[PDB]
Amino acid sequence: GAMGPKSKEELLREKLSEDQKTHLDWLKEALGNDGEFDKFLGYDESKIKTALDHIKSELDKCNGNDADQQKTTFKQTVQGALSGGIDGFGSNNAVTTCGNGS
Repeated sequence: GAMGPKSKEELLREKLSEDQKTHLDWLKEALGNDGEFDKFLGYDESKIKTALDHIKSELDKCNGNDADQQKTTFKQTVQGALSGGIDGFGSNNAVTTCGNGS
């Protein structure tokens, strides 16, 4: 966790939707490290909001018995999705196999 005053996560928080605020915390939990989540906060808002909204979409695609688990596993997927950038982040690398399970 970060120490001090409100950080980028808090300053971007205001401009984001209540949805996106929730997924910020979710993403942070995923990444674990503040330094990694900071990297996400330093992206274009036009990319950040879409990234968060996409995460929301996949997470919304998982509501059932093992949803809790897949929501947790998705954290690991997103980490390795934003690892090379937020530019190519979408249904081409980050997806929930919850409603698309094969």
